[PDB]
Amino acid sequence: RTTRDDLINGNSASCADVIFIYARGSTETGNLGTLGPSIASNLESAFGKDGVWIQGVGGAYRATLGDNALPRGTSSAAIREMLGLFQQANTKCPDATLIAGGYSQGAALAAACIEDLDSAIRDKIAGTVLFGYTKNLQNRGRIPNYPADRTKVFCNTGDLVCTGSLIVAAPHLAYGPDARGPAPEFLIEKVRAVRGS
Repeated sequence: RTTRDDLINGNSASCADVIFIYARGSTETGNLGTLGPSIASNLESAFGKDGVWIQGVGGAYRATLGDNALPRGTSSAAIREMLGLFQQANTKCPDATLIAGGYSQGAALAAACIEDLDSAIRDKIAGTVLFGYTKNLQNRGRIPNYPADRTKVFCNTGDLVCTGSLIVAAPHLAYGPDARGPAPEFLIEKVRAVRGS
């Protein structure tokens, strides 16, 4: 439900084919928050429960609202936590296809982590979804060093964090429909594009 640690808990001898690493928004609970469980249930429908490991970014990422104001839109400690999960995926299951996502501060964290990642691991991420991307204007809707065709950004009209502000208005809390349909749809399509079907 809101905490999933399938990568940390998973047996290396029986790796899933797909590993999804997700970072929640500010002040959200567990390590998946409000949007992560909806994406996870739809990925499990597509690949089966033993076919995909769902991993939230927990540990040092405390999703503190004030850290939205730091240079990269999150803390250095949270970026190091997400790097450690990508490194664990790459070591535990080197043949797995990776996919990623994040909401709000978690979207800035996913973009900062992927920008810093070694290309050999970064290039294994077949698709990334970002909701309420707080660095949308500043990065011109892109994740630095990562292809546009593997990126999908969901930024609502009137969600001020997509236009360079850090004000939280009602459209920022309206990504539920996207997390239920188009965001898992994009991730499944990008995994099948490289894995076949």
